[PDB]
Amino acid sequence: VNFNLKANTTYLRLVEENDAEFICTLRNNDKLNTYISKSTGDIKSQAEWIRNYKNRENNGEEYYFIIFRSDDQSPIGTVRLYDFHENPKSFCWGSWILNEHKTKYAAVESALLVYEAGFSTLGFEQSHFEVMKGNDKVHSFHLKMGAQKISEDDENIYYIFPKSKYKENKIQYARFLG
Repeated sequence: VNFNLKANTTYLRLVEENDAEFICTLRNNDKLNTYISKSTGDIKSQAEWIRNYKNRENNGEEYYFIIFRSDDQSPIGTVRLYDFHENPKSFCWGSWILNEHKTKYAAVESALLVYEAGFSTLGFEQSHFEVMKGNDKVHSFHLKMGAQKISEDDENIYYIFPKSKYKENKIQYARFLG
């Protein structure tokens, strides 16, 4: 599978092993608040995770992307499609992080590109994903996009995002798709 994911001001490309340091820094910096704790890994462990992930990519079971600014090609984040199922053909997405260098609309654009990769490039029929309870900036973003809250448990809210809303959003968000 080759992807050609480009939106108005951002684009994606599959993660490579040499992205380990950018990712490790991105994931460290994202956690970086008053409550920072034990470093959850390092550049080599990230590289190791990526090389293992490549087995999954080559089997068609997972796709992990770097998000870039189109204007100067700098890396600004990550996003991942994983946990694929059948009946229905569904994918999850997550590992979604954007740094301080992001474009203004990098969040909406990268989400729209996720859906393009999922529904168009890979032929899925729905998207399943979870969001931590209390993280309300993220919940309303998804709702505003058309994701349906489907269930919840203690820690998360579970959403589904149907093909039908992907097709609608291609029209409604055409300016963001460039």
